[PDB]
Amino acid sequence: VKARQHITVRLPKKARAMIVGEITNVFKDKYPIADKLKVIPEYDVIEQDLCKLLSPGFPKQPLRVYKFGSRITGIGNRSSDLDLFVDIGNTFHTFEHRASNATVAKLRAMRKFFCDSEDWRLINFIEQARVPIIKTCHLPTGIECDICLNSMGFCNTNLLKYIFESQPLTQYMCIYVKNWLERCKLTEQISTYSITLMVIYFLQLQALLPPIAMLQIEDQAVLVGPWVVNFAQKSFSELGLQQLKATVPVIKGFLRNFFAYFAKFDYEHFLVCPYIGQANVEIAKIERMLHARYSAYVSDNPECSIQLKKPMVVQDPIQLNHNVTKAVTKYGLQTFVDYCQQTAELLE
Repeated sequence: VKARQHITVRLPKKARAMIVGEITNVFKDKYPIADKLKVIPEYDVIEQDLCKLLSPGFPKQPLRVYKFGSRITGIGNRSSDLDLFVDIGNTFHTFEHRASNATVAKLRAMRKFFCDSEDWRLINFIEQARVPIIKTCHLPTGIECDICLNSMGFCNTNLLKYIFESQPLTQYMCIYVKNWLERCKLTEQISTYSITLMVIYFLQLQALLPPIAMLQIEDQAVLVGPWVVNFAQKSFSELGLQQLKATVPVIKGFLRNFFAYFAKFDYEHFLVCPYIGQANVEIAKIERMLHARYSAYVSDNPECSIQLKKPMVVQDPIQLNHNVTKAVTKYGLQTFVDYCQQTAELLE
């Protein structure tokens, strides 16, 4: 792409076949699967085996495991990983900008337990990452597990569940766009979670979802460091938000405008902002628009402000200092815009 920037990157054929093909597969086959995978017996086995394995290593330390990720929110497939947050020592409400020594120390002790155990196969141990994780395979079930010591993923999974349950069209669209991302081979640049926040933002602009900020009007906040992770589970009827019945004409119509919107989106001056949920949130004005806990945190820690000087800015609505698409390149962004344009055309 870097060469021949004047040429629209051709939509990969695998993606073209799916877009031009009936959109009914999501409505009829992939959705029932995603809904079933929110809960299955295998999840209980994994948690119980994880506790049995880790409780001896930290014997009098309190320990709780949390499920989260695509499987739990209802947009997963049978090959999806299972994300797990292991909380040792009631560290749920502690935010670490960078993984502390204790966090890396815990993860190394856990690395050893997985290697020694016959029920687990250690896959990847990553310690030089914003969120260090352990990747293992639970051999009894075959499910690959992503284990972290950070609660933020669990908190936004709870938010997504409320969004999907309140407005199922959101869930249908995320499944479609998740599959679109894989067939476009863009998963390394743009995560499933990033595209979920983009769908939520787009629906907010269609007055079908509330701004996350409007769900956090302090009456009392629950905090992970400086971040407000709880939200008011307001009925949509109270906010005048219509709950649409997801049908194939609906979904296709909103998907067309979704791809159209982000094909013409001005990524140089604006950011995807589900926190504010308003149109045309300027990169220049966003930091003034955040809540007081953010302003206090960056004032004390300026190096922890959101990374706005990147080609693509998608702000996490809870961890307000995190740009989920900070690693996207100019050519990764162009590729995504080109695919969006060609995808919008194929939906009429």
